[PDB]
Amino acid sequence: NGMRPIHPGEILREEFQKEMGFSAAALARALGVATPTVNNILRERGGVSADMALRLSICLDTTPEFWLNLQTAFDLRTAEQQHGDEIIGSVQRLV
Amino acid sequence: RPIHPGEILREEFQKEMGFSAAALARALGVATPTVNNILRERGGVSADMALRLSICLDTTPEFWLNLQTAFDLRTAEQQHGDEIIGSVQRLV
Amino acid sequence: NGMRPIHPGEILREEFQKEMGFSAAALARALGVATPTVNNILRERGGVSADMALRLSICLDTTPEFWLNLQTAFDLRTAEQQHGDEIIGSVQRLV
Amino acid sequence: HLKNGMRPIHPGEILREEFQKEMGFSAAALARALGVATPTVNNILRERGGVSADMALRLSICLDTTPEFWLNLQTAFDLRTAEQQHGDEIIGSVQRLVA
DNA sequence: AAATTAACGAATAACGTTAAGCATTCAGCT
DNA sequence: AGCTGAATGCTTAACGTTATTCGTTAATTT
Repeated sequence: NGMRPIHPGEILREEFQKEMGFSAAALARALGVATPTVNNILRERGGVSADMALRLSICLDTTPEFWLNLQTAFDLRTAEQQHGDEIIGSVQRLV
Repeated sequence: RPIHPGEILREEFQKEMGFSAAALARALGVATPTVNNILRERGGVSADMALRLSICLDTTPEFWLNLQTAFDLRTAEQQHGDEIIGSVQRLV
Repeated sequence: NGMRPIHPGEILREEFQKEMGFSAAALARALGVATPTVNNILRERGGVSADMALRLSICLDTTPEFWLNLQTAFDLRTAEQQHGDEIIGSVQRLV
Repeated sequence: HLKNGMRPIHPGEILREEFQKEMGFSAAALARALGVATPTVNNILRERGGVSADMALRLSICLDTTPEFWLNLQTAFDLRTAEQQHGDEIIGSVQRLVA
Protein backbone atom coordinates (compact mmCIF):
# COMPACT_ATOMS: atom_id res chain seq x y z
CA ASN A 1 0.00 0.00 0.00
CA GLY A 2 1.13 3.52 -0.85
CA MET A 3 2.19 3.06 -4.47
CA ARG A 4 0.56 3.36 -7.91
CA PRO A 5 -1.90 0.86 -9.45
CA ILE A 6 0.33 -0.01 -12.43
CA HIS A 7 -1.28 -1.52 -15.55
CA PRO A 8 0.33 -4.10 -17.94
CA GLY A 9 0.41 -1.77 -20.97
CA GLU A 10 2.65 0.48 -18.93
CA ILE A 11 5.24 -2.26 -18.44
CA LEU A 12 4.78 -3.02 -22.12
CA ARG A 13 4.76 0.23 -24.07
CA GLU A 14 7.20 2.16 -21.90
CA GLU A 15 9.49 -0.81 -21.28
CA PHE A 16 9.64 -3.13 -24.31
CA GLN A 17 8.12 -0.98 -27.08
CA LYS A 18 10.60 1.81 -26.29
CA GLU A 19 13.68 -0.47 -26.20
CA MET A 20 12.81 -2.08 -29.51
CA GLY A 21 10.32 -0.06 -31.54
CA PHE A 22 7.11 -2.02 -31.83
CA SER A 23 4.16 -1.07 -34.01
CA ALA A 24 0.77 -2.10 -32.64
CA ALA A 25 -0.52 -3.09 -36.08
CA ALA A 26 2.56 -5.12 -37.00
CA LEU A 27 2.67 -6.49 -33.48
CA ALA A 28 -0.93 -7.67 -33.90
CA ARG A 29 -0.29 -9.91 -36.88
CA ALA A 30 2.96 -10.87 -35.16
CA LEU A 31 0.78 -12.16 -32.33
CA GLY A 32 -1.83 -13.59 -34.71
CA VAL A 33 -4.54 -11.23 -33.45
CA ALA A 34 -6.47 -8.18 -34.66
CA THR A 35 -4.94 -4.76 -34.12
CA PRO A 36 -7.54 -3.28 -31.71
CA THR A 37 -7.10 -6.35 -29.51
CA VAL A 38 -3.47 -5.27 -29.08
CA ASN A 39 -3.98 -1.54 -29.12
CA ASN A 40 -6.63 -1.83 -26.37
CA ILE A 41 -3.87 -2.86 -23.96
CA LEU A 42 -1.63 -0.02 -25.18
CA ARG A 43 -4.65 2.22 -24.59
CA GLU A 44 -4.34 0.97 -21.00
CA ARG A 45 -7.94 -0.13 -21.33
CA GLY A 46 -6.93 -3.76 -20.90
CA GLY A 47 -7.08 -6.41 -20.14
CA VAL A 48 -4.47 -9.11 -20.57
CA SER A 49 -6.06 -12.45 -21.44
CA ALA A 50 -4.62 -15.77 -20.30
CA ASP A 51 -4.22 -16.99 -23.89
CA MET A 52 -2.73 -13.56 -24.55
CA ALA A 53 -0.12 -13.90 -21.81
CA LEU A 54 0.80 -17.28 -23.28
CA ARG A 55 1.41 -15.81 -26.73
CA LEU A 56 3.36 -12.88 -25.31
CA SER A 57 5.80 -15.21 -23.58
CA ILE A 58 6.64 -16.70 -26.97
CA CYS A 59 7.69 -13.40 -28.55
CA LEU A 60 9.59 -12.10 -25.55
CA ASP A 61 11.29 -15.29 -24.27
CA THR A 62 9.67 -14.72 -20.89
CA THR A 63 7.22 -16.81 -18.91
CA PRO A 64 3.49 -16.29 -19.56
CA GLU A 65 2.97 -15.80 -15.84
CA PHE A 66 5.20 -12.73 -16.09
CA TRP A 67 2.67 -10.77 -18.13
CA LEU A 68 -0.20 -12.16 -16.01
CA ASN A 69 1.26 -11.64 -12.54
CA LEU A 70 1.58 -7.86 -12.76
CA GLN A 71 -1.78 -7.72 -14.52
CA THR A 72 -3.72 -9.16 -11.58
CA ALA A 73 -1.74 -7.04 -9.09
CA PHE A 74 -3.13 -4.01 -10.88
CA ASP A 75 -6.83 -4.84 -10.35
CA LEU A 76 -6.20 -5.62 -6.73
CA ARG A 77 -4.95 -2.16 -5.88
CA THR A 78 -7.28 -0.73 -8.49
CA ALA A 79 -10.33 -2.02 -6.67
CA GLU A 80 -8.57 -1.53 -3.33
CA GLN A 81 -8.31 2.13 -4.26
CA GLN A 82 -11.78 2.30 -5.79
CA HIS A 83 -14.37 0.41 -3.67
CA GLY A 84 -11.95 -1.48 -1.41
CA ASP A 85 -13.04 0.24 1.80
CA GLU A 86 -16.65 -0.80 1.18
CA ILE A 87 -16.11 -4.59 1.09
CA ILE A 88 -14.30 -4.66 4.45
CA GLY A 89 -17.34 -3.52 6.42
CA SER A 90 -19.72 -6.15 5.04
CA VAL A 91 -17.29 -9.07 5.41
CA GLN A 92 -16.66 -10.45 8.90
CA ARG A 93 -13.51 -12.50 9.53
CA LEU A 94 -13.59 -16.17 10.54
CA VAL A 95 -11.44 -18.06 13.07
CA ARG B 1 -2.02 -31.26 -14.63
CA PRO B 2 -3.99 -28.08 -13.97
CA ILE B 3 -5.38 -26.90 -10.63
CA HIS B 4 -9.01 -25.76 -10.47
CA PRO B 5 -10.52 -22.84 -8.51
CA GLY B 6 -12.71 -24.92 -6.20
CA GLU B 7 -10.30 -27.82 -5.80
CA ILE B 8 -8.06 -25.86 -3.47
CA LEU B 9 -11.09 -24.46 -1.67
CA ARG B 10 -13.44 -27.39 -1.13
CA GLU B 11 -10.58 -29.81 -0.46
CA GLU B 12 -8.83 -27.44 1.99
CA PHE B 13 -11.07 -24.83 3.61
CA GLN B 14 -14.77 -25.71 3.19
CA LYS B 15 -14.50 -29.34 4.27
CA GLU B 16 -11.72 -29.23 6.87
CA MET B 17 -13.00 -26.20 8.75
CA GLY B 18 -16.42 -24.63 8.45
CA PHE B 19 -19.99 -24.83 7.35
CA SER B 20 -21.48 -24.71 3.89
CA ALA B 21 -21.89 -21.90 1.37
CA ALA B 22 -25.07 -20.34 2.76
CA ALA B 23 -23.43 -18.95 5.91
CA LEU B 24 -20.25 -18.28 3.94
CA ALA B 25 -22.26 -16.20 1.51
CA ARG B 26 -23.41 -13.50 3.93
CA ALA B 27 -19.97 -13.76 5.55
CA LEU B 28 -18.43 -12.75 2.22
CA GLY B 29 -21.19 -10.18 1.62
CA VAL B 30 -22.48 -11.79 -1.58
CA ALA B 31 -25.43 -14.06 -2.44
CA THR B 32 -25.30 -17.85 -2.08
CA PRO B 33 -25.21 -18.81 -5.80
CA THR B 34 -21.98 -16.81 -6.24
CA VAL B 35 -20.26 -18.96 -3.60
CA ASN B 36 -21.17 -22.57 -4.46
CA ASN B 37 -20.31 -21.86 -8.10
CA ILE B 38 -16.68 -22.28 -7.10
CA LEU B 39 -17.50 -25.37 -5.10
CA ARG B 40 -19.34 -26.57 -8.22
CA GLU B 41 -15.96 -25.77 -9.80
CA ARG B 42 -17.21 -24.51 -13.14
CA GLY B 43 -15.40 -21.23 -12.67
CA GLY B 44 -16.60 -17.86 -11.49
CA VAL B 45 -13.63 -16.64 -9.47
CA SER B 46 -13.93 -12.92 -8.93
CA ALA B 47 -10.90 -10.62 -8.55
CA ASP B 48 -13.01 -8.82 -5.97
CA MET B 49 -13.61 -12.10 -4.17
CA ALA B 50 -9.89 -12.64 -3.52
CA LEU B 51 -9.83 -9.39 -1.56
CA ARG B 52 -12.86 -10.65 0.38
CA LEU B 53 -11.46 -14.20 0.59
CA SER B 54 -8.17 -13.23 2.22
CA ILE B 55 -10.20 -11.67 5.03
CA CYS B 56 -12.14 -14.77 6.20
CA LEU B 57 -9.15 -17.07 5.80
CA ASP B 58 -6.45 -14.70 7.22
CA THR B 59 -4.43 -15.19 4.06
CA THR B 60 -3.31 -12.83 1.32
CA PRO B 61 -5.69 -11.95 -1.52
CA GLU B 62 -2.76 -12.63 -3.82
CA PHE B 63 -2.82 -16.25 -2.66
CA TRP B 64 -6.19 -17.09 -4.18
CA LEU B 65 -5.51 -15.11 -7.37
CA ASN B 66 -2.12 -16.69 -8.05
CA LEU B 67 -3.62 -20.17 -8.45
CA GLN B 68 -6.53 -18.67 -10.36
CA THR B 69 -4.47 -17.28 -13.23
CA ALA B 70 -2.36 -20.46 -13.15
CA PHE B 71 -5.60 -22.35 -13.70
CA ASP B 72 -6.55 -20.61 -16.94
CA LEU B 73 -2.96 -20.99 -18.05
CA ARG B 74 -2.66 -24.76 -17.54
CA THR B 75 -6.13 -25.55 -18.89
CA ALA B 76 -5.56 -23.58 -22.07
CA GLU B 77 -2.03 -24.96 -22.33
CA GLN B 78 -3.22 -28.31 -23.69
CA GLN B 79 -6.39 -26.70 -24.98
CA HIS B 80 -5.40 -23.93 -27.39
CA GLY B 81 -1.66 -24.39 -26.96
CA ASP B 82 -0.92 -26.31 -30.16
CA GLU B 83 -2.72 -23.64 -32.16
CA ILE B 84 -0.82 -20.91 -30.34
CA ILE B 85 2.72 -22.07 -31.08
CA GLY B 86 2.16 -22.32 -34.84
CA SER B 87 0.23 -19.09 -35.37
CA VAL B 88 2.54 -16.89 -33.29
CA GLN B 89 5.87 -15.95 -34.83
CA ARG B 90 8.80 -15.15 -32.52
CA LEU B 91 10.19 -11.64 -32.11
CA VAL B 92 13.72 -10.35 -31.41
CA ASN C 1 -12.44 26.89 -20.80
CA GLY C 2 -14.90 28.12 -20.25
CA MET C 3 -16.72 25.01 -19.02
CA ARG C 4 -16.09 21.32 -18.32
CA PRO C 5 -16.65 18.86 -21.15
CA ILE C 6 -19.97 17.03 -20.85
CA HIS C 7 -20.59 13.61 -22.37
CA PRO C 8 -23.90 12.44 -23.94
CA GLY C 9 -24.19 9.51 -21.55
CA GLU C 10 -24.17 12.08 -18.78
CA ILE C 11 -27.19 13.91 -20.16
CA LEU C 12 -28.62 10.45 -20.79
CA ARG C 13 -28.25 8.39 -17.58
CA GLU C 14 -29.09 11.36 -15.37
CA GLU C 15 -31.85 13.38 -17.07
CA PHE C 16 -33.42 10.34 -18.80
CA GLN C 17 -32.55 6.98 -17.17
CA LYS C 18 -33.25 8.45 -13.72
CA GLU C 19 -36.46 10.36 -14.60
CA MET C 20 -38.05 7.35 -16.24
CA GLY C 21 -36.39 4.11 -15.20
CA PHE C 22 -34.30 2.70 -18.01
CA SER C 23 -32.25 -0.47 -18.21
CA ALA C 24 -29.40 -0.74 -20.70
CA ALA C 25 -30.42 -4.17 -21.93
CA ALA C 26 -34.06 -3.24 -22.46
CA LEU C 27 -33.08 0.07 -23.99
CA ALA C 28 -30.88 -1.92 -26.34
CA ARG C 29 -33.68 -4.01 -27.79
CA ALA C 30 -35.85 -0.89 -27.69
CA LEU C 31 -33.29 0.83 -29.91
CA GLY C 32 -32.73 -2.27 -32.04
CA VAL C 33 -29.06 -2.60 -31.09
CA ALA C 34 -26.85 -4.86 -28.95
CA THR C 35 -26.53 -4.12 -25.25
CA PRO C 36 -22.81 -3.18 -25.10
CA THR C 37 -23.31 -0.63 -27.88
CA VAL C 38 -25.80 1.03 -25.54
CA ASN C 39 -23.98 0.54 -22.25
CA ASN C 40 -20.73 1.87 -23.72
CA ILE C 41 -22.46 5.25 -23.92
CA LEU C 42 -23.61 4.91 -20.29
CA ARG C 43 -20.03 3.94 -19.43
CA GLU C 44 -19.29 7.25 -21.16
CA ARG C 45 -16.52 5.59 -23.17
CA GLY C 46 -18.48 6.97 -26.10
CA GLY C 47 -19.88 7.75 -28.42
CA VAL C 48 -23.04 8.82 -30.25
CA SER C 49 -23.45 7.60 -33.83
CA ALA C 50 -25.40 9.44 -36.52
CA ASP C 51 -27.71 6.48 -37.15
CA MET C 52 -28.01 6.16 -33.38
CA ALA C 53 -29.17 9.74 -32.76
CA LEU C 54 -31.98 9.09 -35.24
CA ARG C 55 -33.01 6.04 -33.24
CA LEU C 56 -33.04 7.92 -29.95
CA SER C 57 -35.38 10.60 -31.28
CA ILE C 58 -38.01 7.95 -31.96
CA CYS C 59 -38.07 6.58 -28.42
CA LEU C 60 -37.86 9.97 -26.70
CA ASP C 61 -40.11 11.97 -29.12
CA THR C 62 -37.37 14.59 -29.43
CA THR C 63 -35.33 15.79 -32.39
CA PRO C 64 -32.21 13.77 -33.33
CA GLU C 65 -30.17 16.96 -33.43
CA PHE C 66 -30.73 17.25 -29.68
CA TRP C 67 -28.52 14.23 -28.96
CA LEU C 68 -26.01 15.05 -31.67
CA ASN C 69 -25.55 18.72 -30.81
CA LEU C 70 -24.32 17.99 -27.30
CA GLN C 71 -22.14 15.23 -28.77
CA THR C 72 -20.16 17.54 -31.01
CA ALA C 73 -19.91 20.18 -28.27
CA PHE C 74 -18.24 17.61 -26.02
CA ASP C 75 -15.38 16.67 -28.36
CA LEU C 76 -14.84 20.33 -28.97
CA ARG C 77 -13.92 21.20 -25.39
CA THR C 78 -12.38 17.80 -24.97
CA ALA C 79 -9.80 18.54 -27.62
CA GLU C 80 -9.81 22.24 -26.78
CA GLN C 81 -8.74 21.46 -23.26
CA GLN C 82 -6.54 18.47 -24.09
CA HIS C 83 -4.33 19.35 -27.09
CA GLY C 84 -6.08 22.64 -27.92
CA ASP C 85 -3.12 24.84 -26.97
CA GLU C 86 -0.97 23.00 -29.52
CA ILE C 87 -3.56 23.62 -32.25
CA ILE C 88 -3.50 27.41 -31.92
CA GLY C 89 0.27 27.76 -32.30
CA SER C 90 0.57 25.64 -35.44
CA VAL C 91 -2.39 27.22 -37.27
CA GLN C 92 -1.81 30.59 -38.92
CA ARG C 93 -4.86 32.81 -39.40
CA LEU C 94 -5.96 34.00 -42.85
CA VAL C 95 -7.64 37.22 -44.01
CA HIS D 1 -41.61 16.53 -35.43
CA LEU D 2 -41.82 13.94 -38.22
CA LYS D 3 -39.70 12.18 -40.86
CA ASN D 4 -38.62 11.30 -43.38
CA GLY D 5 -35.80 13.42 -44.81
CA MET D 6 -34.52 15.26 -47.88
CA ARG D 7 -31.17 16.08 -49.62
CA PRO D 8 -28.00 16.60 -47.47
CA ILE D 9 -24.97 18.84 -47.93
CA HIS D 10 -21.35 17.96 -47.05
CA PRO D 11 -18.72 20.36 -45.57
CA GLY D 12 -16.47 20.25 -48.65
CA GLU D 13 -19.41 21.43 -50.71
CA ILE D 14 -19.77 24.41 -48.38
CA LEU D 15 -15.99 24.70 -48.63
CA ARG D 16 -15.27 25.00 -52.34
CA GLU D 17 -18.31 27.21 -52.75
CA GLU D 18 -18.33 30.34 -50.52
CA PHE D 19 -14.73 29.67 -49.35
CA GLN D 20 -12.19 27.76 -51.56
CA LYS D 21 -12.78 28.98 -55.12
CA GLU D 22 -14.05 32.40 -54.09
CA MET D 23 -11.27 34.68 -52.74
CA GLY D 24 -8.80 31.83 -52.17
CA PHE D 25 -6.09 29.46 -53.32
CA SER D 26 -5.98 25.69 -52.82
CA ALA D 27 -4.63 22.86 -50.68
CA ALA D 28 -0.85 23.39 -50.94
CA ALA D 29 -0.66 26.64 -48.98
CA LEU D 30 -3.82 25.75 -47.07
CA ALA D 31 -2.21 22.56 -45.77
CA ARG D 32 0.70 24.38 -44.16
CA ALA D 33 -1.74 27.00 -42.88
CA LEU D 34 -3.67 24.28 -41.03
CA GLY D 35 -0.59 22.38 -39.86
CA VAL D 36 -1.63 19.23 -41.69
CA ALA D 37 -0.57 17.43 -44.88
CA THR D 38 -2.13 18.20 -48.27
CA PRO D 39 -3.96 14.87 -48.79
CA THR D 40 -5.90 15.40 -45.55
CA VAL D 41 -7.19 18.72 -46.90
CA ASN D 42 -8.18 18.12 -50.52
CA ASN D 43 -10.01 15.00 -49.39
CA ILE D 44 -12.76 17.31 -48.23
CA LEU D 45 -12.87 19.48 -51.32
CA ARG D 46 -13.06 16.16 -53.20
CA GLU D 47 -15.59 15.24 -50.47
CA ARG D 48 -14.04 11.83 -50.00
CA GLY D 49 -13.57 11.80 -46.25
CA GLY D 50 -15.18 13.24 -43.15
CA VAL D 51 -14.79 16.54 -41.33
CA SER D 52 -12.49 16.08 -38.31
CA ALA D 53 -13.39 17.51 -34.89
CA ASP D 54 -9.77 18.61 -34.54
CA MET D 55 -9.94 20.37 -37.90
CA ALA D 56 -13.02 22.42 -36.93
CA LEU D 57 -10.91 24.05 -34.23
CA ARG D 58 -8.29 24.77 -36.88
CA LEU D 59 -10.75 26.12 -39.49
CA SER D 60 -12.38 28.56 -37.09
CA ILE D 61 -8.95 30.11 -36.67
CA CYS D 62 -8.26 30.82 -40.38
CA LEU D 63 -11.78 31.88 -41.31
CA ASP D 64 -12.43 33.91 -38.11
CA THR D 65 -15.50 31.74 -37.52
CA THR D 66 -16.56 29.38 -34.75
CA PRO D 67 -15.38 25.76 -34.80
CA GLU D 68 -18.99 24.83 -34.12
CA PHE D 69 -19.92 26.21 -37.53
CA TRP D 70 -18.08 23.55 -39.50
CA LEU D 71 -19.06 20.74 -37.16
CA ASN D 72 -22.77 21.63 -37.14
CA LEU D 73 -23.21 21.06 -40.87
CA GLN D 74 -21.03 17.97 -40.64
CA THR D 75 -23.43 16.05 -38.39
CA ALA D 76 -26.42 17.43 -40.31
CA PHE D 77 -24.79 15.82 -43.32
CA ASP D 78 -24.51 12.34 -41.78
CA LEU D 79 -27.98 12.66 -40.32
CA ARG D 80 -29.47 13.58 -43.68
CA THR D 81 -27.23 11.07 -45.44
CA ALA D 82 -28.37 8.16 -43.36
CA GLU D 83 -31.92 9.50 -43.21
CA GLN D 84 -33.14 8.05 -46.53
CA GLN D 85 -30.28 5.57 -46.60
CA HIS D 86 -30.80 3.46 -43.48
CA GLY D 87 -33.98 5.31 -42.51
CA ASP D 88 -36.47 2.68 -43.68
CA GLU D 89 -34.73 0.08 -41.55
CA ILE D 90 -34.38 2.30 -38.48
CA ILE D 91 -37.99 3.44 -38.03
CA GLY D 92 -39.33 -0.12 -38.23
CA SER D 93 -36.78 -1.77 -35.94
CA VAL D 94 -36.95 0.89 -33.23
CA GLN D 95 -40.10 0.88 -31.14
CA ARG D 96 -41.08 4.05 -29.28
CA LEU D 97 -40.74 4.21 -25.51
CA VAL D 98 -42.81 5.75 -22.71
CA ALA D 99 -42.90 9.53 -23.03
C1' DA E 1 -39.92 -31.92 10.27
C1' DA E 2 -37.00 -27.76 7.70
C1' DA E 3 -33.56 -25.03 5.88
C1' DT E 4 -30.54 -25.47 1.52
C1' DT E 5 -27.86 -26.75 -2.22
C1' DA E 6 -28.28 -27.00 -7.23
C1' DA E 7 -30.51 -25.04 -11.11
C1' DC E 8 -32.98 -20.89 -14.48
C1' DG E 9 -32.62 -16.07 -15.84
C1' DA E 10 -31.39 -11.19 -16.28
C1' DA E 11 -28.34 -7.77 -15.30
C1' DT E 12 -23.80 -5.52 -16.67
C1' DA E 13 -19.34 -5.72 -18.40
C1' DA E 14 -15.56 -8.17 -20.50
C1' DC E 15 -12.88 -9.70 -24.85
C1' DG E 16 -12.70 -10.09 -29.47
C1' DT E 17 -12.93 -9.70 -34.69
C1' DT E 18 -14.70 -6.92 -38.19
C1' DA E 19 -15.11 -2.50 -40.65
C1' DA E 20 -14.43 2.69 -40.94
C1' DG E 21 -12.15 6.71 -40.32
C1' DC E 22 -8.16 9.29 -40.15
C1' DA E 23 -2.68 11.84 -41.39
C1' DT E 24 2.58 10.70 -44.07
C1' DT E 25 5.30 9.07 -48.45
C1' DC E 26 5.29 7.88 -53.71
C1' DA E 27 2.99 8.83 -58.37
C1' DG E 28 0.31 11.95 -62.33
C1' DC E 29 -1.12 16.49 -63.70
C1' DT E 30 -1.40 21.79 -64.50
C1' DA F 1 8.50 23.49 -62.39
C1' DG F 2 5.18 23.17 -60.12
C1' DC F 3 1.28 21.07 -57.08
C1' DT F 4 -3.73 17.84 -56.84
C1' DG F 5 -5.73 13.08 -57.16
C1' DA F 6 -4.27 8.14 -56.10
C1' DA F 7 -2.00 4.10 -52.99
C1' DT F 8 -0.60 2.40 -48.43
C1' DG F 9 0.35 2.47 -43.37
C1' DC F 10 -0.80 3.78 -38.79
C1' DT F 11 -4.25 4.35 -35.09
C1' DT F 12 -8.86 4.74 -33.05
C1' DA F 13 -13.75 4.47 -33.47
C1' DA F 14 -18.24 1.44 -33.51
C1' DC F 15 -20.32 -2.69 -33.39
C1' DG F 16 -21.78 -7.33 -32.86
C1' DT F 17 -21.10 -11.87 -30.43
C1' DT F 18 -19.60 -14.27 -26.60
C1' DA F 19 -18.28 -14.90 -21.43
C1' DT F 20 -18.75 -13.87 -15.53
C1' DT F 21 -22.31 -12.11 -11.35
C1' DC F 22 -26.60 -11.62 -8.39
C1' DG F 23 -32.18 -12.55 -7.74
C1' DT F 24 -35.62 -16.12 -7.62
C1' DT F 25 -37.82 -20.52 -8.07
C1' DA F 26 -37.40 -25.35 -7.46
C1' DA F 27 -35.56 -29.65 -5.28
C1' DT F 28 -33.03 -31.46 -1.57
C1' DT F 29 -31.80 -33.32 3.04
C1' DT F 30 -31.39 -35.77 9.18
